[PDB]
Amino acid sequence: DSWEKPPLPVYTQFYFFNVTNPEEILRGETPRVEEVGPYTYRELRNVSNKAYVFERDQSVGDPKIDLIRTLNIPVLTVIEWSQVHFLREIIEAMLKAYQQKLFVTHTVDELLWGYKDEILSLIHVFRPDISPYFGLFYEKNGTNDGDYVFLTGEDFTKIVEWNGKTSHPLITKDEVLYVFPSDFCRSVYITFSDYESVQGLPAFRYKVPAEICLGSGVLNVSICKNGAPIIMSFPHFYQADERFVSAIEGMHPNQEDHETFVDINPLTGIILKAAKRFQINIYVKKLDDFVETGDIRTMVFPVMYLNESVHIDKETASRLKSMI
Amino acid sequence: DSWEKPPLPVYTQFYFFNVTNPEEILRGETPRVEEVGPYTYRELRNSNKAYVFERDQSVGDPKIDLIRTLNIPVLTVIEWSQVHFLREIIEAMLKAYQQKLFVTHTVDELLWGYKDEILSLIHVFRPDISPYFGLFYEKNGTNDGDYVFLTKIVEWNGKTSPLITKDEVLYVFPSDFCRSVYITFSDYESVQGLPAFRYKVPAEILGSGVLNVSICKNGAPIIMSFPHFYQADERFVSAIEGMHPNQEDHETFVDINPLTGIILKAAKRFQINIYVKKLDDFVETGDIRTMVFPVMYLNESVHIDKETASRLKSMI
Ligand SMILES: *[C@@H]1O[C@H](CO)[C@@H](O[C@@H]2O[C@H](CO)[C@@H](O[C@@H]3O[C@H](CO[C@H]4O[C@H](CO[C@H]5O[C@H](CO)[C@@H](O)[C@H](O)[C@@H]5O[C@@H]5O[C@H](COP(=O)(O)O)[C@@H](O)[C@H](O)[C@@H]5O)[C@@H](O)[C@H](O)[C@@H]4O)[C@@H](O)[C@H](O[C@H]4O[C@H](CO)[C@@H](O)[C@H](O)[C@@H]4O)[C@@H]3O)[C@H](O)[C@H]2NC(C)=O)[C@H](O)[C@H]1NC(C)=O
Ligand SMILES: *[C@@H]1O[C@H](CO)[C@@H](O[C@@H]2O[C@H](CO)[C@@H](O[C@@H]3O[C@H](CO[C@H]4O[C@H](CO)[C@@H](O)[C@H](O)[C@@H]4O)[C@@H](O)[C@H](O[C@H]4O[C@H](CO)[C@@H](O)[C@H](O)[C@@H]4O)[C@@H]3O)[C@H](O)[C@H]2NC(C)=O)[C@H](O)[C@H]1NC(C)=O
Ligand SMILES: *[C@@H]1O[C@H](CO)[C@@H](O[C@@H]2O[C@H](CO)[C@@H](O[C@@H]3O[C@H](CO[C@H]4O[C@H](CO)[C@@H](O)[C@H](O)[C@@H]4O)[C@@H](O)[C@H](O[C@H]4O[C@H](CO)[C@@H](O)[C@H](O)[C@@H]4O)[C@@H]3O)[C@H](O)[C@H]2NC(C)=O)[C@H](O)[C@H]1NC(C)=O
Ligand SMILES: *[C@@H]1O[C@H](CO)[C@@H](O[C@@H]2O[C@H](CO)[C@@H](O[C@@H]3O[C@H](CO[C@H]4O[C@H](CO)[C@@H](O)[C@H](O)[C@@H]4O)[C@@H](O)[C@H](O[C@H]4O[C@H](CO)[C@@H](O)[C@H](O)[C@@H]4O)[C@@H]3O)[C@H](O)[C@H]2NC(C)=O)[C@H](O)[C@H]1NC(C)=O
Ligand SMILES: CCCCCCCC/C=C\CCCCCCCC(=O)OC[C@H](COP(=O)(O)OCC[N+](C)(C)C)OC(=O)CCCCCCC/C=C\CCCCCCCC
Ligand SMILES: CCCCCCCC/C=C\CCCCCCCC(=O)OC[C@H](COP(=O)(O)OCC[N+](C)(C)C)OC(=O)CCCCCCC/C=C\CCCCCCCC
Ligand SMILES: *[C@@H]1O[C@H](CO)[C@@H](O[C@@H]2O[C@H](CO)[C@@H](O[C@@H]3O[C@H](CO)[C@@H](O)[C@H](O[C@H]4O[C@H](CO)[C@@H](O)[C@H](O)[C@@H]4O)[C@@H]3O)[C@H](O)[C@H]2NC(C)=O)[C@H](O)[C@H]1NC(C)=O
Ligand SMILES: *[C@@H]1O[C@H](CO)[C@@H](O[C@@H]2O[C@H](CO)[C@@H](O[C@@H]3O[C@H](CO)[C@@H](O)[C@H](O[C@H]4O[C@H](CO)[C@@H](O)[C@H](O)[C@@H]4O)[C@@H]3O)[C@H](O)[C@H]2NC(C)=O)[C@H](O)[C@H]1NC(C)=O
Ligand SMILES: *[C@@H]1O[C@H](CO)[C@@H](O[C@@H]2O[C@H](CO)[C@@H](O)[C@H](O)[C@H]2NC(C)=O)[C@H](O)[C@H]1NC(C)=O
Ligand SMILES: *[C@@H]1O[C@H](CO)[C@@H](O[C@@H]2O[C@H](CO)[C@@H](O)[C@H](O)[C@H]2NC(C)=O)[C@H](O)[C@H]1NC(C)=O
Ligand SMILES: CC(C)CCC[C@@H](C)[C@H]1CC[C@H]2[C@@H]3CC=C4C[C@@H](O)CC[C@]4(C)[C@H]3CC[C@]12C
Ligand SMILES: CC(C)CCC[C@@H](C)[C@H]1CC[C@H]2[C@@H]3CC=C4C[C@@H](O)CC[C@]4(C)[C@H]3CC[C@]12C
Repeated sequence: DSWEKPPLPVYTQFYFFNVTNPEEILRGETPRVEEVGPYTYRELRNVSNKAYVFERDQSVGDPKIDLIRTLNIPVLTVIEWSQVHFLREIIEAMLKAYQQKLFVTHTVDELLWGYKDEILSLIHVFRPDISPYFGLFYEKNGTNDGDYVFLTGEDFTKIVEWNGKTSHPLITKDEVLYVFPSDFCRSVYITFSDYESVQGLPAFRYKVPAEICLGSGVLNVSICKNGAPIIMSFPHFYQADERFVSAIEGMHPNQEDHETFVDINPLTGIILKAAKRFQINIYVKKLDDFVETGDIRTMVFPVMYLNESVHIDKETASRLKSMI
Repeated sequence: DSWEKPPLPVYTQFYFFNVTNPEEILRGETPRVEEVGPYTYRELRNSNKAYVFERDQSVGDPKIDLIRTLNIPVLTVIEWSQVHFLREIIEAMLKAYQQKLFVTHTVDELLWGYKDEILSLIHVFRPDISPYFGLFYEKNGTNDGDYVFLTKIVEWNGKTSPLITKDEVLYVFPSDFCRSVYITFSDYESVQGLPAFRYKVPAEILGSGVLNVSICKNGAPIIMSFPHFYQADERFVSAIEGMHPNQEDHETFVDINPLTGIILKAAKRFQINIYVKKLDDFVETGDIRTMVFPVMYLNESVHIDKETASRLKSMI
């Protein structure tokens, strides 16, 4: 019966890359992908937990019907496990007993929130700690998720958002912002881009700088993701080596749609407007046994990208300025 | 009100290596250890194990007796820092809260659990990470137990009431199913009158005779060995003063009745070690030598009694 509406409306939109030529990929050709999206989810805040409410009117189609053909992330994870000698004996045996495919078709809702994987369910009979369920956002609905932004510079360390924060120092263009995810695995630092105004209020625009085998502009986030072969990128390999783009037909990056930014009011430390824009990729290579990978090229294969956005409205901006 | 006595009495005895020269180790000298034990625990069952302490069959009280050995939680988190898992947080709190590489705790604290300062801190950020550490933490009362295969099954956590030949090999799984070990026929034995086959871990299984198990242990730097580096490279022994291996006390064996497949008598004898090396980013380590440092070894033993043996022979 709980879950309230946040002070500023936050929305996460998912965009999936549908694999149009799977048999052609296995025979060594360049992948051809087709971007399907958005699948708009409105955030809700009740500690502080968030819930995702689907908005069909603001989405491309129904995620409970719409199918996406992409890579089988569970088998590549359990293969990676096999290699580092974690459950090799079992994993090998069931991958031999139950032939799995590299390319798999599922509903958007199945990829996003969860599906029961054949091989994982088998592993679970032995290891009850290993979930049979897989999803890019599995069990993330209703949990105390939320990034952490910190201020730096010289000595100065101001916290702007600890899971979530709204309504002192001289914040300057010289200060850097350190951002951690819910899980604190790795950090990303965003530096001052320029001075902006947001619904009249002054703001400093922060952007991920150019300063951040394999190739530039991608982040191997494998340790944070239970050994799953996951690479991080900006949507469409924006700000990443040209090689990454040319590798996958369907990628067309541009700054206006694929950049990450966050406009913060200095005085208050309030985020007035922002866009969390990142892409999940899978590092795919040709492999000796179990799959069925064929003569696949070694590449950073895109699965899906998202946009987590917020924008202060005309009213709440003039109500915030009224509280001064 | 539950927990019954197993059909054959099983006992786990713990033996700890007490570090006599910690400051000397940090300055680069050879470690000097002193073996403290046994701490005898009688196993209880009702598929789930339960360890009951036997003071009368032990060296001292584990709730009083202290052991000075390595801070496994700091060594683990340092290893996480390196593989770039929570580098930023781990580094920051190791800087804010100066930790020692050598730490003193009660036997019961090392065995069943203690709250670690750094893990408690990490738990504030990562609720999925336990603040509690113990070599056997949360293992009391759980459905633990090995699996022994021939393709007939002798075990499956535990088994009693299979025609084995000297040619057959036995495959063993540890329940966590991480890795396997195979035991081959050593010789012919008699156990309480019953014929048996003595099965031993062969010579066929960093340096030889040690097993790296970091993946099975949440990235914690853990090496497995036989007690006192028995059947392992001499270099391993010479590295640590205090190690004196011998077959009679440190070998692992298992006497199986050829007809029924029943284990009549056996010794599960293994040692937990930590791979410790000197690191420049962690002042904690000093100028420590790169070595496979022993923490503790155990003996999980079973032996059929005069009565149950003559009751088993009666069923023939
Ligand atoms: C028991 O078993 C365990 C577990 O099974 C064994 O664990 C091993 O523990 C070590 C701990 O030090 C760990 O190594 C560390 O991790 C990285 C791997 O280093 C090795 O591999 C390097 C090859 O990768 C590089 O290759 C190209 C250059 O030739 C190029 O593509 C890259 O530079 C690439 O480096 C990468 O860097 C990224 C970080 O960037 P992003 O995430 O994209 O932002 C890493 O994520 C990625 O993993 C990769 O390494 C090779 O060059 C190197 O020489 C090693 O052979 C290194 O980053 C670490 O580097 C550090 O090495 C020194 C010593 O540790 C440090 O003092 C120094 O500061 C430096 O930073 C480091 O080597 C193993 O990965 C880990 N293995 C597993 C399976 O987890 C353990 O060894 C066993 N113990 C015993 C007792 O035997
Ligand atoms: C992402 O890319 C993937 C891969 O191309 C797309 O997935 C395909 O999506 C279509 C629907 O758009 C799926 O097609 C459906 O197949 C069903 C199963 O086939 C049966 O029927 C044939 C005979 O016709 C038998 O030979 C076969 O064995 C099965 O018994 C059909 O039931 C569906 O039929 C209906 O089609 C349309 C609606 O799509 C109706 O108008 C018709 O009247 C008819 O009732 C349908 O053809 C197909 O299965 C998917 N492929 C895979 C690999 O699963 C994604 O849709 C695409 N997503 C986006 C949004 O681009
Ligand atoms: C969350 O993040 C995503 C960013 O990835 C946003 O979605 C994008 O939204 C922008 C607008 O907010 C869209 O941009 C506009 O696209 C129009 C059509 O583009 C399609 O068609 C062209 C061919 O005609 C293709 O080349 C292209 O690939 C698209 O498929 C354009 O007509 C628009 O042009 C107008 O604006 C520009 C501004 O730079 C002017 O210069 C022009 O003159 C013109 O007036 C514009 O480019 C974008 O297409 C959306 N992408 C996706 C994938 O959905 C979300 O909106 C963002 N934020 C929120 C809150 O939702
Ligand atoms: C679980 O596993 C451990 C093995 O680590 C067992 O504990 C050992 O038990 C054996 C006996 O079962 C002990 O061996 C005996 O030790 C006596 C004293 O040894 C100490 O002192 C000598 C010097 O006097 C040192 O060299 C040595 O390192 C010890 O510190 C000896 O007097 C015994 O000798 C007798 O038996 C041998 C058998 O080979 C005969 O040849 C001799 O003639 C003589 O009669 C014997 O060696 C051993 O010390 C114990 N070790 C520890 C660390 O406790 C558990 O018993 C085992 N099983 C069960 C079910 O618990
Ligand atoms: C060799 C070592 C092996 C170790 C094995 C140990 C046991 C493993 C058990 C199960 C896993 C099996 C399947 C493998 C899963 C692979 C990981 C995965 O799935 O990778 C996909 C996504 C990608 O991440 P991303 O791009 O979204 O994030 C970006 C975040 N950055 C910044 C860190 C990059 O990972 C996600 O999203 C995560 C989705 C799952 C989240 C679960 C936790 C939910 C939150 C709180 C706890 C409560 C849950 C329990 C139930 C409570 C109610 C009863
Ligand atoms: C880079 C990747 C990082 C991933 C991080 C993921 C989250 C990690 C979370 C917490 C761990 C933090 C502390 C680090 C612990 C290091 C591991 C450890 O501690 O290493 C010590 C001992 C050594 O093992 P060993 O020599 O004895 O075995 C020999 C077995 N071989 C044959 C496989 C070699 O490890 C043991 O013993 C294990 C002791 C703990 C056992 C807990 C499970 C108990 C059983 C069943 C589940 C029920 C528990 C929950 C409560 C239920 C009631 C409410
Ligand atoms: C992204 O980061 C991940 C994790 O940080 C990183 O993972 C590395 O993957 C390889 C997978 O093969 C691991 O290397 C193996 O380690 C085991 C255990 O020690 C060995 O048995 C393996 O040996 C075989 O395979 C080798 C393949 O090169 C052969 O050379 C060898 O002869 C054997 O046949 C192998 O050495 C490696 O340990 C992990 N690292 C970690 C930290 O887990 C991955 O490389 C990064 N991905 C990208 C896209 O850069
Ligand atoms: C393993 O090695 C460690 C490290 O050497 C060793 O720990 C030490 O144990 C002694 C006790 O044996 C501890 O000393 C005690 O310290 C407290 C606190 O100050 C005092 O109250 C005690 O005083 C009594 O000391 C004698 C008895 O020990 C009495 O005769 C006397 O009258 C005093 O009342 C006592 O000094 C010491 O704290 C630890 N060291 C560390 C680092 O904690 C451990 O006991 C060894 N274990 C075995 C079984 O070998
Ligand atoms: C995420 O969790 C929220 C909260 O549980 C879900 O939203 C509610 O779901 C119930 C299901 O009975 C329905 O009444 C409504 O659809 C939602 N209620 C409100 C008040 O919004 C949400 O659907 C979950 N998201 C996903 C993807 O499963
Ligand atoms: C392991 O668990 C068992 C079972 O809970 C413990 O043994 C019992 O503990 C209760 C505690 O109130 C006492 O009645 C007795 O000491 C035990 N009862 C029986 C019937 O044996 C055991 O102590 C635990 N071991 C450790 C090391 O904590
Ligand atoms: C892995 C790399 C390439 C991605 C970089 C992380 C970027 C996209 C993150 C780090 C911190 C993030 C911000 C942190 C806080 C919030 C408040 C929330 O209510 C909406 C999203 C918003 C406004 C985020 C927008 C995007 C942001 C700036
Ligand atoms: C890590 C390596 C070096 C250790 C090798 C594993 C050895 C020690 C294992 C494999 C199978 C095991 C046996 C399997 C079954 C039982 C029955 C149980 O009621 C007591 C322990 C006992 C009798 C085990 C003793 C030790 C044993 C022989």
